[PDB]
Amino acid sequence: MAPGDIEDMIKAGIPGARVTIRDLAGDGDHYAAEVVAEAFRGKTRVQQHQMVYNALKGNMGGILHALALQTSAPE
Ligand SMILES: [Cu+2]
Ligand SMILES: [Li+]
Repeated sequence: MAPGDIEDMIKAGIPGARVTIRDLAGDGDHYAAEVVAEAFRGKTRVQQHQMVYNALKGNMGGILHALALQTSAPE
């Protein structure tokens, strides 16, 4: 996945989301993502994270450990 592809996939799959991606260790391998989306309001963190995994569509190997997640509804 090229730089920016994680963010692109999240925003395509969760329309309206605000996404902040940081590359842990600058390593091109493990990342952290913050995703803020109205569709998350009232959902649990487990339910919100499920929506993010869905948006990546299996394109990121090892996503369970390789994409550390923070999610919320807009403030
Ligand atoms: Cu790994
Ligand atoms: Li990284």
